[PDB]
Amino acid sequence: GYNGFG
Amino acid sequence: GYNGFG
Amino acid sequence: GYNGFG
Amino acid sequence: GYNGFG
Amino acid sequence: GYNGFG
Amino acid sequence: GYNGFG
Amino acid sequence: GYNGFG
Amino acid sequence: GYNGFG
Amino acid sequence: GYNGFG
Amino acid sequence: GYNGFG
Repeated sequence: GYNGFG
Repeated sequence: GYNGFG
Repeated sequence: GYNGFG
Repeated sequence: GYNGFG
Repeated sequence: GYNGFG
Repeated sequence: GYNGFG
Repeated sequence: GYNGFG
Repeated sequence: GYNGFG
Repeated sequence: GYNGFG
Repeated sequence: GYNGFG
């Protein structure tokens, strides 16, 4: 998955 | 999935 | 500013 | 996965 | 500023 | 995986 | 500024 | 994996 | 500034 | 500045 921050 | 922040 | 990707 | 920060 | 990728 | 920081 | 990649 | 810091 | 890659 | 790679 992708998180811009976390 | 995708989260701009998290 | 903030961009989750850009 | 990808995290911009972590 | 902040970019998760760029 | 990838973390910009960790 | 901060870029997770660049 | 890859960590920009650790 | 900070870049996880560059 | 800081670059994880360059």
